[PDB]
Amino acid sequence: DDLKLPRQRVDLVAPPFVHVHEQATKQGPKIMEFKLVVQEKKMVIDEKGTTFQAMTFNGSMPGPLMVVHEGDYVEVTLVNPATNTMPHNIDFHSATGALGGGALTLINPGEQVVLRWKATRTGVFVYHCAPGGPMIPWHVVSGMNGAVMVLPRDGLNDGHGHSLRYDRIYYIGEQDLYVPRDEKGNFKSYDSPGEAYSDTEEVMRKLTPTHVVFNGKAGALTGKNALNANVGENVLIVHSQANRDSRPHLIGGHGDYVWETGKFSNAPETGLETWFIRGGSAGAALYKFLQPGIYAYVTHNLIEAANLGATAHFKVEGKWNDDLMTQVKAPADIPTGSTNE
Amino acid sequence: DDLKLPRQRVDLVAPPFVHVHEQATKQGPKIMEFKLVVQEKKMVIDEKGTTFQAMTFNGSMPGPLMVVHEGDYVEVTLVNPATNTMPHNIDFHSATGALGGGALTLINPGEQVVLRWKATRTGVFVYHCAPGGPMIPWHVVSGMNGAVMVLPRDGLNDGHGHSLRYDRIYYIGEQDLYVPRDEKGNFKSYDSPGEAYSDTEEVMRKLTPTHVVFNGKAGALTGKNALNANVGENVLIVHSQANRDSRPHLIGGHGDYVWETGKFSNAPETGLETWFIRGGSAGAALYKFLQPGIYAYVTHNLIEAANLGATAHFKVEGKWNDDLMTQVKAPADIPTGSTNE
Amino acid sequence: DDLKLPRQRVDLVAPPFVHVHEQATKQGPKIMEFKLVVQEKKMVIDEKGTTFQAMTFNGSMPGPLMVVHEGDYVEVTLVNPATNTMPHNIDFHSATGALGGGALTLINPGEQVVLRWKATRTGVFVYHCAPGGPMIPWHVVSGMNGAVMVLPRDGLNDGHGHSLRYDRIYYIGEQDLYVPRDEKGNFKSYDSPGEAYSDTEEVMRKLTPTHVVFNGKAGALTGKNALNANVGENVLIVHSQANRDSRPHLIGGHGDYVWETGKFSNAPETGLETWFIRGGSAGAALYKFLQPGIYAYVTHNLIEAANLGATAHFKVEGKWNDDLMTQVKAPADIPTGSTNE
Ligand SMILES: [Cu+2]
Ligand SMILES: [Cu+2]
Ligand SMILES: [Cu+2]
Ligand SMILES: [Cu+2]
Ligand SMILES: [Cu+2]
Ligand SMILES: [Cu+2]
Repeated sequence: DDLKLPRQRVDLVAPPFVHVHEQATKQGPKIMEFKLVVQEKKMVIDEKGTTFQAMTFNGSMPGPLMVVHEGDYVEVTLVNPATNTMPHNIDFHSATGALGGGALTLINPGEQVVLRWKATRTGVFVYHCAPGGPMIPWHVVSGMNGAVMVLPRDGLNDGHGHSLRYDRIYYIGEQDLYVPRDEKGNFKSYDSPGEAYSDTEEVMRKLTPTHVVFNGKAGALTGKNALNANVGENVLIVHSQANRDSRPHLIGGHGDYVWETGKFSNAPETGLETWFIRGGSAGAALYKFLQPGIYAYVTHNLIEAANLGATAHFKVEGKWNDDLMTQVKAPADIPTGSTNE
Repeated sequence: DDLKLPRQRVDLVAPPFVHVHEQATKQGPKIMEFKLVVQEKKMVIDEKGTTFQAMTFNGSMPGPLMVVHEGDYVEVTLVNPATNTMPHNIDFHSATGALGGGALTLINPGEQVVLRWKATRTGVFVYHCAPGGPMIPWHVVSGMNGAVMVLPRDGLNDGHGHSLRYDRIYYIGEQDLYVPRDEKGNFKSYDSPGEAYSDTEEVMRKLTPTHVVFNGKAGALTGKNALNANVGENVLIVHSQANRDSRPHLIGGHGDYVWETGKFSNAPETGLETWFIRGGSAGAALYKFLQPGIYAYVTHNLIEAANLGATAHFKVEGKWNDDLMTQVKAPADIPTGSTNE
Repeated sequence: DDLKLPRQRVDLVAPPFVHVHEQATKQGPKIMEFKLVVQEKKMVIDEKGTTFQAMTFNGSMPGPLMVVHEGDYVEVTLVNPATNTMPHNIDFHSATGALGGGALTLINPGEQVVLRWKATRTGVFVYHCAPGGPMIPWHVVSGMNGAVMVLPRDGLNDGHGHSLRYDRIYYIGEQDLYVPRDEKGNFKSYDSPGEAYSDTEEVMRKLTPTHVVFNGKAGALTGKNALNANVGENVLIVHSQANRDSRPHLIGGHGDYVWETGKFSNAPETGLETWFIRGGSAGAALYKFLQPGIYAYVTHNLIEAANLGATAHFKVEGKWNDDLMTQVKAPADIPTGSTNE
């Protein structure tokens, strides 16, 4: 029975940015058309230049953020070009049936498939490859995961009948990576994903990542690729982790409104220091910036954040508020008449 | 001062099934009588036939689910037959006092004990053995844990004054196991739990399980022992983990109503993708099936799920709903006029 | 523009105790003055006498609990005596701007600094050292973390317009430690923190602690240093973990009211068995004791609790309530006419 709704093609953009969309809409349901192209390729994952045999949707880790509204249909063309070596598919945690779509989307290199799913559940959700068996974790931890956001048609709210609107949105995809090492402790390089598999599975089995990164590599969102904001902006930070828990924290800020389980039918929590993304989910936090400067956005296992790759920066422009915080006295020598025992 | 209430003897059944019970009841408080028999025995825990020196309540991992109502008294006869080698006891996280009952239930082989506890707290709760000291984790991770559900007398509700009723209930007990390996990496076999202890404690200390299983073994709830349901049924899935965190996910479904901390005085969250069972607790999720077919129920550390044992299946009978999801175009060769870069 | 409020100097006390404070207050905003003195020193961390090159605020692990009210200003003098070897600073997760204060408080040995932050966010919050880069996790897991509580001016409430008042408060700081071992498996000793660093970082990278302790060492809060309470007392248990998740559980009790994300603008959950402290946060639980005796307070990874150090005790005085729990029959030989198969 043909579905007779307007169609809208969406052009995806690379994370941490997000394709243009409306928060609140008075448009009715549409068939929102997306295309995802699998790309297997070697990628650089840390500041020392370590390479890795990655598998991606659309060439990025994470895959791009898709944004639709409650009641939309999402029609995804998944493409597996013949330059790839492996079968792939896609499972939407936002979707109902057929293992999230995985059981309807298995494609060999040289094939494509078209899946439609109704966006009946609001929130942010993981999508990921899941070919079957041990290939499920391996494809996911090789990079084949992203997220989709299903907004209410009226946009976000605080769970107490007040509208919330963001000025800016970023998508932070966190990736646990399992890179083999040689006898001397150095990371091993491989010429294909298949050649990396046996050694990689051994590291995966011990459940300790070698790298934990945002946007696919250590330092991806620091330096010149810091995330911009301004004092007074309400920023939505979507965070996903398809395989492993995370505990996001904005250093020098808070989560004003946080959906840590990521589902907008639930009221957000207020004023959090650190929140929790259960592996296999996306969550989201709003924050209104009150102070200029550098903020570091981390998982608050600080070992993961500083030593395994999992730090991003915000650079925030505006005027410093000395009422909220001030340096009363700059560093100075301890007074000779001081005690301090 | 004798407690003068009606007595009701309950016959426990092996997980993942649950003894017969009422959801809502107009019966008053009763003394609900249960018997648990400790059994130490070698068990098979994975598809390659690895054996393990297990310690169980009632012969199963997990121990059986007990179901009572708020205000009932629970009178448990714990039996430690003389064929066992170790002292045992029981701690109910549902109970108040004496380390959950552990300090009143320590029995040598050849002894039994009778504990009564008042069911003053609603929810699903872990029970486990806890003899003292290092024996506490060892007995628990050897299999000596289960759960108890304390229903409100009016049954479940959504926290907004609406009754929730399940058509079916399953109890998923998740077990982290620590099996020693020899120099060549093969799992070691032992002739008794005591002989396994020193090598097992060394694996336990590194906090990385070798196996993570549902119902006591990899593949326990797949194949012919898949969990049955039908389209339209509201299914309650109780999940426990006595020692280690888990992140349950129903692949192709959702948690319609989830008590991830497991306590029915709290409103459930709605529409979750993945939830979180903190080690040392039970949680519960309701889901109304909307689509037929195979569903995989996992912890969403997919390495744990696919490679360490932690996958169950549901087989759901009914009619496919092409409005919720459809394969618009089956796999086909990528059109020659396609781009895709 | 000078801040013209009354000043109040607070004398900090060593955990698990808490400096004197008011729950509800009709005092207006004050400038609450605290001093923290960094101390680098070797400390004993387990029952076998293992030593560790620790770095502390005020000589303790955790650092002391600070208590203020919403709207207060907190003026902290941080002192780094010249006997220390390292630069240090402080990041308050309660504060807004400048990386929580870290970017305004970096002091060399021989220096002090004065930071003021406005207590605009209610809850319990972590504070920790964070000098930069890999020094951030290393200073934190070396012991440089504590917590601050920002009470509402009206004190705590249940989120449903009812006042909650504690009779007693304890602060449980949980510390993950990473102690190197030699070839034979024995813990290594070092003459300075700098000398320990390279070997310690290698252990940190594998993300598995060697020790998980409350109040700085295994057994700190057992034996003669058990935590006292009485039947009928409402006890607030503040729990922090600056780097790694925890799952607190009071064995033989419950969490009557739990703020597991730790922020008093959110209603607490009721009747929990086990709660979850996300690494990089503090949470809090109220419990009214109903039974006398020993209670064990653990993280409910029981391996961590029994074998890595993470057990505390409460010793509770009062009268046993046989309605809540009773030993119906003491241990006895299994009756000869029993079955039990
Ligand atoms: Cu794939
Ligand atoms: Cu999934
Ligand atoms: Cu036992
Ligand atoms: Cu327990
Ligand atoms: Cu420091
Ligand atoms: Cu921090």
